[PDB]
Amino acid sequence: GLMQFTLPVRLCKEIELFHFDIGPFENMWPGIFVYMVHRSCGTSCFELEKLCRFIMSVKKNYRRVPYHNWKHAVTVAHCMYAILQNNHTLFTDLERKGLLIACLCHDLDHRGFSNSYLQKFDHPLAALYSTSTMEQHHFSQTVSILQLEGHNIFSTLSSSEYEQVLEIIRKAIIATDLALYFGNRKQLEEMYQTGSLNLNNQSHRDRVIGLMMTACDLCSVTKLWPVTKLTANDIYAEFWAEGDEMKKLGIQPIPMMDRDKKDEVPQGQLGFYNAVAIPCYTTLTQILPPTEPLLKACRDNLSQWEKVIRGEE
Ligand SMILES: O=C1NCCc2c1[nH]c1c(Cl)ccc(Cl)c21
Ligand SMILES: [Mg+2]
Ligand SMILES: [Zn+2]
Repeated sequence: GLMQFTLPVRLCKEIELFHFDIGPFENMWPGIFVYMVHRSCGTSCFELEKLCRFIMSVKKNYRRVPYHNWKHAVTVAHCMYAILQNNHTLFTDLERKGLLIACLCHDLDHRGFSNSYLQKFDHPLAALYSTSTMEQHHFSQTVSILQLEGHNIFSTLSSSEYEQVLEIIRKAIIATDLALYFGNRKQLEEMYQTGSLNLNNQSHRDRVIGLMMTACDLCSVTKLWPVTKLTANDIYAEFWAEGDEMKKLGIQPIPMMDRDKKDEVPQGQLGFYNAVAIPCYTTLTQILPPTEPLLKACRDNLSQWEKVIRGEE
C-alpha cells in the first residue's frame, strides 16, 4: 500500500521526457514500468503482487529477437506514459490502466517477421487470422497471461469495467498493425480539419487511441540521434533476416530488407519518415498539442538521415 517505487535522480527527471531511453540494465525495466503505472494511475490501480507476476510472465513471452523484444515493450509503454502525463485530464482511469498494459503486451511472442512473411510462408497463424495476423496473436497472448492463476491484475474491476478494459486493449493492440494506420490517420486528418473530431464520440476516441499506439510503437524515431541510429540497426537486423527467409522461399525481397543492398537503407529511412512517422506525429500534435516534442524530435532525426545520405555522416 505505502510501497512507492523510486528511481535514481537522473531517471526520476529524465523519465518524464518523451526521449527517455530506459537504458541497458534489463533488471531495472520492471521497476521503471511499475513506477510509470503508480504515477499514471495511482498506487491503488493494481495489486502489486499480481502486477509483478503479470510483468515477469509478459517478459518471459517476449523472445530474444534484435528489435521486437522486451526492451521495445517497455520503451513503447514509456512513450504512452509520457503522452498520458502531458494530457492528464483527457483520459479515463480505465484508459490509463488499459493503455500502459496494452503497450507492454502489444508485441507479445513476436518472432521478428512481418504479417507479410507469415502469409508467404503459409504460417498456421495466417490461416487462423487473415489480417493483423501478429497483432491478433499478441492480443491472444495477453488474454492467456491474464488467465494464469495469480495474474488477473484487473480482478478488482466490475464485470463491465473488465469488458471495457479488454476491449480498450484489443483495439489498441490491433491498431499497432501499420497497414491500418494509414486509413486511421487520414480519417483523423479530415475529422480535425472539418472540425467534426469529437472526443466524447467513442469511435473517435478509438481512432485517437489507435494513433497514440502508432506514435508509441514508432517512438524509436523520436529519440536523440545516437539512440535512434543504434535502434535503427536493431530494426534492420530483423528486416535483413526476413529478407534472407524471403530468398529461401524463392522471393526477392524489397531492397530495404535485402542485406546485399545496405547502400539503399538511408533513402528507405527518408521514405519511412516522410510517408509514416512525420504524418503520424503531425496529426497527433494537431489532436494532442502537448505531444509536440515527438514531432520536433522526429523532424530532428529526419534531418540527421538527410545528412547520412549526403555523406556528412
Ligand atoms: O527507423 C526506424 N525505427 C523503428 C521503426 C522503423 C524504422 N524504420 C522503419 C521502416 Cl523503413 C519500416 C517500418 C518501420 Cl516500423 C520502421
Ligand atoms: Mg507489432
Ligand atoms: Zn511494436
